[PDB]
Amino acid sequence: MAQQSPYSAAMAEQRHQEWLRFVDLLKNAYQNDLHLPLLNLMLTPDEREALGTRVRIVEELLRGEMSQRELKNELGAGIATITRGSNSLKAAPVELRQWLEEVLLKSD
Amino acid sequence: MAQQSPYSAAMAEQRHQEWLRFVDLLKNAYQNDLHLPLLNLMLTPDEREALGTRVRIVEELLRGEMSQRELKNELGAGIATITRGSNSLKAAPVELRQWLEEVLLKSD
Repeated sequence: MAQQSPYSAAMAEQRHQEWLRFVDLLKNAYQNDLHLPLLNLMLTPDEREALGTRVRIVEELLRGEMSQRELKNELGAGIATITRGSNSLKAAPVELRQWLEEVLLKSD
Repeated sequence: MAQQSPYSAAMAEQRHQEWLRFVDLLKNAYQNDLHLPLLNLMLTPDEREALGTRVRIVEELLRGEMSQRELKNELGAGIATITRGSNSLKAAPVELRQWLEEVLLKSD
């Protein structure tokens, strides 16, 4: 049945539980100082450079102190990436925004 | 100056420190239970799904019983994918591989 039906929450669960098994692994690896070896096994040079830049796209989207030129040129975030990062900020919790504001902009 | 030249080890260091920010950020996110929503910001649902699935690719190479056609029908993974898997495992440190051969092989 479920593979014929137009949506299956059993497979949404099966995928979430594939994902949480990854998140537990990484939550322990930090609790054993194995997190950077793990992360280099799990994320590619390009993925890693993209997550480091993502910290900077989101920092700035909380600082609110860049133009469109400056994000296109200095961080490589065009209209599209900004739209999807701005959407994802909106989709987040307030306790997420509030705490990223307490870590990223408290360093200035 | 380094821009002009064939290799920059300064852009390498900048990108490494830009990357190690992400990895201190997410160390402190587990300690607040903000890792779920932080990971949902930093990662598209097809990345989160690749991370989910990448754990089984690392489990099923470390257990060594699945064939190349079994990994292609059940995990999606090509020759390319398993090759890049097996180059990543050979280059992992032994204390990571011994700890993976616990964490993914101690549950069954």
